[PDB]
Amino acid sequence: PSNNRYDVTEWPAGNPAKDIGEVINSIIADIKARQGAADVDDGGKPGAVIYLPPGDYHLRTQVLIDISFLRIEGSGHGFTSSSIRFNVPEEEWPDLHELWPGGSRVIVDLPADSAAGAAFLVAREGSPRISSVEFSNFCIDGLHFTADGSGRHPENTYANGKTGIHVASANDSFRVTDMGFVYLENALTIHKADALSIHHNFIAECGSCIELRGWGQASKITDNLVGAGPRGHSIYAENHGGLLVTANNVFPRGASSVHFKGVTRSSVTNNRLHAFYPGMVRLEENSSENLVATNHFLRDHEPWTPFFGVDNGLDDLTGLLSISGNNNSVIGNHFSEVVDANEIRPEGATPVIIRLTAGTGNFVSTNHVVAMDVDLAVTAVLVDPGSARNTILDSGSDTQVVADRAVNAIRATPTVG
Amino acid sequence: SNNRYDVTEWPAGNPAKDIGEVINSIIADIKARQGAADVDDGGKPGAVIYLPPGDYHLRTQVLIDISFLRIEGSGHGFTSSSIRFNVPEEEWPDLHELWPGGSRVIVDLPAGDSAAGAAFLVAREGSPRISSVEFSNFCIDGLHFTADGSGRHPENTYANGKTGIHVASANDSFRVTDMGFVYLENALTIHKADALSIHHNFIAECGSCIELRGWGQASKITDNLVGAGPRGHSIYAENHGGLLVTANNVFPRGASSVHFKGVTRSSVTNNRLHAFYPGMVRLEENSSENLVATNHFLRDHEPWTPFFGVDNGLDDLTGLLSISGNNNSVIGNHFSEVVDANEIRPEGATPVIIRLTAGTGNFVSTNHVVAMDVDAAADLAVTAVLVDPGSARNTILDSGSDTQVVADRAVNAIRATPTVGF
Amino acid sequence: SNNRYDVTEWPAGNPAKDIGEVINSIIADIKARQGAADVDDGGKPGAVIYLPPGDYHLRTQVLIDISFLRIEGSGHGFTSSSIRFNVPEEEWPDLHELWPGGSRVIVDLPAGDSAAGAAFLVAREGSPRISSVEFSNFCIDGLHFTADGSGRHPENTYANGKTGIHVASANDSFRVTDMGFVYLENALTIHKADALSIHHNFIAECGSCIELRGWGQASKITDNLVGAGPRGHSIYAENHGGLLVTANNVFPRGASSVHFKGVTRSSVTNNRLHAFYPGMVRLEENSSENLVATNHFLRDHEPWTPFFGVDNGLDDLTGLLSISGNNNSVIGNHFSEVVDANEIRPEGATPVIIRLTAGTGNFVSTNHVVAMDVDAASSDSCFEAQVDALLATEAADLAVTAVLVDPGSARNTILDSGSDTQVVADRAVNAIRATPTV
Ligand SMILES: OC[C@H]1O[C@@](CO)(OC[C@@]2(O[C@H]3O[C@H](CO)[C@@H](O)[C@H](O)[C@H]3O)O[C@H](CO)[C@@H](O)[C@@H]2O)[C@@H](O)[C@@H]1O
Ligand SMILES: OC[C@H]1O[C@@](CO)(OC[C@@]2(O[C@H]3O[C@H](CO)[C@@H](O)[C@H](O)[C@H]3O)O[C@H](CO)[C@@H](O)[C@@H]2O)[C@@H](O)[C@@H]1O
Repeated sequence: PSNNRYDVTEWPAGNPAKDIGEVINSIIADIKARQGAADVDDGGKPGAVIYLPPGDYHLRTQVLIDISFLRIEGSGHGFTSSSIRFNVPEEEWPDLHELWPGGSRVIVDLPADSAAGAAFLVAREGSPRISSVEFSNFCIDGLHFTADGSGRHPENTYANGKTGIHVASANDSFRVTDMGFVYLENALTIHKADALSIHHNFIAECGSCIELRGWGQASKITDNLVGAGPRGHSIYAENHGGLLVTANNVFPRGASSVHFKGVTRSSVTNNRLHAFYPGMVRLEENSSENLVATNHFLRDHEPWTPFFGVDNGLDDLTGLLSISGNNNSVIGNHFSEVVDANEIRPEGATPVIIRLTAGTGNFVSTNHVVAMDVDLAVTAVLVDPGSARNTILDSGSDTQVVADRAVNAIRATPTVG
Repeated sequence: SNNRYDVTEWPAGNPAKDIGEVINSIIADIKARQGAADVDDGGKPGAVIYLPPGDYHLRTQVLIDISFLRIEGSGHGFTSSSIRFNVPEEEWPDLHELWPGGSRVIVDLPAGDSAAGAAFLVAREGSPRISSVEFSNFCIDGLHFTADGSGRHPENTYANGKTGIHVASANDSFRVTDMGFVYLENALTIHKADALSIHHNFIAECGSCIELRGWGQASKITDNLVGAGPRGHSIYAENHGGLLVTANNVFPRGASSVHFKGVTRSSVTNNRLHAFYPGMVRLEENSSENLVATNHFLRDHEPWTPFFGVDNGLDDLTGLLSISGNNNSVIGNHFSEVVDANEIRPEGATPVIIRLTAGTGNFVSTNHVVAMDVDAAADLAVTAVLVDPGSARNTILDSGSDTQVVADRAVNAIRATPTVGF
Repeated sequence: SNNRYDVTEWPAGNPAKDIGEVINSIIADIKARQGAADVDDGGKPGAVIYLPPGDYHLRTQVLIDISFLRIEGSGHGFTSSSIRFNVPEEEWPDLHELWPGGSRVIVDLPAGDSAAGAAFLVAREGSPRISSVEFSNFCIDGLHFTADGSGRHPENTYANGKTGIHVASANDSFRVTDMGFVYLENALTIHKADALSIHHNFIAECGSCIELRGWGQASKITDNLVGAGPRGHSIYAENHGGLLVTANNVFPRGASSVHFKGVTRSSVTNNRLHAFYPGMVRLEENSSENLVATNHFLRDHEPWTPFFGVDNGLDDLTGLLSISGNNNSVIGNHFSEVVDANEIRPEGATPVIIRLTAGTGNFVSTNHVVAMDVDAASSDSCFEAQVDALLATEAADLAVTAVLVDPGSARNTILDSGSDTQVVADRAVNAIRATPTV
């Protein structure tokens, strides 16, 4: 209509229960037909808002977003643990108060070019960059995980070829806020982001949660609750500059909590990070001039039977924080390492907390390491020979810092005696 | 029908007189329509209930026992009823307004059995955990405080037996966002919470503001404006693991700013904390392996006459930060201690900033203490860190001079902040 | 009636042509209906005014003088008008779009006091303080910048005398959330603010972005994306106590990222700050007992041709962080100083990172300074130039002064924030520990 406000349950001839994808695409075509002129009375393409009331909507056609200033909004993030439910014996399901996620719920009924499996694809090349698209307070549900030859129960594989939101083109000032994502192989994949905000979402039981790909700048990932799968990323970024990752509560069971490849001049600060495996925070492939500060790291063991034996393939020598790059700053972090001598790998090894594998000029200061066998000896800081000219202060006793003293500046944490 | 309701458009009841009845009636309708749990891969998606801006009396407790219910308004609606109730009554007619507003739920319940005085009770037993209930951008107002047997003027007691939102049952993925709470004995009490987010609320002039009880995991309390009363909690958690408390601006006048009982592996980081009393951040009953980092602490004196002599009963030896527990990390905090030296209790005591009362392996590093003597500004001698004999094997670095760090050097690792000069 | 209004469903006027008249008409309706302050424990609950997505010209200033008014939209609607106005004009017809969108308020007011040029003016005297006004998820667009005799092209001056939101009176519990501001000389100016939250906004290509004026207490500026102009402020506060500034991503090209005058007992913590000039964080005029912690600072050279020679007037001896006041705490920050040695001013100077110009008892600990001699050249293409320079870590070392303590400042403590040669300070009167070196 003329005021650019649409409701998927009030779309003529549309059935969002059967195919909300088709309904939303039809609405987008309606907006474009009405907003053809870019420069009439200092305006002309203001965009629109599409509302999803709470409900169960099947999406059978991918939505293509190629207009700036489109807002898609609902009235509920709608999360429930499909992982827990699919591991309750089927005979006990009738007594459960509910089974499925809810809220403003988009069920992704697409086949498994991973962009083709995305419920929402945002794509538009040329100039200017597509700008200020907003996704807010709805639920995207991939419904089931499926057999992938890995031997585990189908619903525990984290594999289905489905993506919640995939942004393929260079973008500016995008927002993803208050969402729920559940049971998607990839929740949110955003290429070439500038000044993006991913804020206050619930992104859990997805193979990978947040991936920022290609390159980007001046973006932020804040105040999210995030839990991924053992082959996937919780928070991943590549070739980003000026990224701020803060105030997230990241829980298991991603391969990692935060994974950077070629990320520079960024900050991973004040997050609560919980993993069941090593390699929680990975700065790789010349990830340089980053601040990693005041994070709470907990690494312990998977308590839940269905995922006992499942891990990310990495041993305890990896480090909880691993750095390959120059001139980083690792300051004021807390590391709690809770492992059984029996489950340490390789057998007889001493776990590593912070590992510098390559690069120069890294400043590691004022980090507290707490290790328990449920104390347990750990290496607080391991500087490999291929990393040098680092500065390591008050981040472990002399024994806990493994490093060439001739080419690294080391001040051991004073000991009790 | 499309699961969206407006409390002013529901044909049963009157939200001005009893919005409780209206919302309960709406919830009954949702349940009547959403009876089947597995139809076409769904069946119980929940609903949204909208409160337009307005004054709504609640006389019946709302019982929320369904997942995916959102209750939303269009205004947090805060104004200081504390200030207004202390303005002389003859001046009230000249004030532009008296009461809070926005999408306002007036809690007209009798006092509690704490949960019986709750405007919103979230309770459901069995399985699975009730999940993804959302409260957004409305106002809950307990209207008046009343006599508590002692003592001061009724409107300054912080007592009425009323709760804004009480969550009794184990819950997952709940959200409380953009709310206003005012004049409630308890604003928000959530038991047995997993992956909860309490985000960007205004929770003030309530006896206690945020209480996380029983136990919980992986939750967060972020970006809130919080002010409590002198016998209550600003932020309280018990038996939580993996709690993140960050970016809050906590102002007076709670008994404390953050109080943990048996909280482990959690983070109280990057908050601004202002109190009028000692005992601002309390880690108690084996609160262990927590990070307390880069907070700004200010302790000064109550300036406002109606509360001038009212306090939390704790003396200046208590500490602004008190820790009873193991293996915590206290890093990069600023402490401003602003007191009248003549009013320090006990008489002749040197005030304490960080106190370790019990536990081992606490790491305290790179904290700045600034202390001043001001009448209710000269530099004031303080004990930056006090380690009691019952706490040992701690590491204290660059958090005070040798005189400022009171601790047994034989069983703790102490590095005094370097002195000026050569 | 139910206190909910939609600007496109109002009987009088035309929000396309003058939304200000429409909104003022709505406010008069609210007041007419809400005249009594104490009827059944209520009576003035306020209202909500909704702006669907659309282009709305504002020709009459909106005056908000009631508590509990919410003005909300359905899109922050930002696009870079700066990029567009530096694309050759003959190419504009071929661009997918030109203007900002979302729920868009176009400020068509003449230049102001500056309050007269505000699209929204919040003002009320008497008691109590106006309270709990909310602005949410709409766009305020000042359309054009104009010539001001500064040499620059008119659209690059950052001058138009327009303000998005101006709050003139003492206020309590205000919120500004999810907004988009673009092409305004001043985005958001709030006087005398108590318990204010400015949260999750996009405030960019404005001369100044956030200014907290007069005085204030217990406020917070959190989770914003902010970019100002070379004569203006990104985040500014004066005579505030207990301000929390955190989780902001501040990018160029403000004169500064954070500027305090007489601000005390406040926290500037966990922000990402990127500037093209010195003087990124300024604590001035007895700014005391503040925590400046775990921020990521980047200072480098403007790479975009339209602004390549434009700057904030300050030289490299200024400092990235400058402090005039007592008893502050500077802990755990990262500083990247990424400049061309030939472009340092004055010629042959050693750049200063942290400068203590006056005051006593400042505690500076555990700060990492990384300094590189790089030549970022420039390019006509904005986002290309911007991303390439952020990712370019290929360089030789650059000598810097990590901490400079002027003679006017003393009794400070400087720990692990630089080697001895990097800390220029009187050792007799300050406590200095050099970062260990090899
Ligand atoms: O490990 C987190 C990972 O597992 C999922 C289910 O696949 O959540 C499980 C869950 O329970 C674990 O945590 C609680 C600790 O409170 C413990 O009692 C239980 O034994 C664990 O399995 O994890 C969260 C808390 O992190 C709980 O709410 C949930 O029941 C999945 O959602 C998540 O990605
Ligand atoms: O002290 C906080 C506590 O008191 C209440 C009223 O019960 O608010 C009072 C208030 O005023 C104090 O701070 C102002 C501004 O610095 C000062 O001028 C006044 O003398 C003080 O009493 O506190 C907030 C700021 O913390 C002000 O907005 C407010 O007027 C209550 O709301 C709060 O929980």
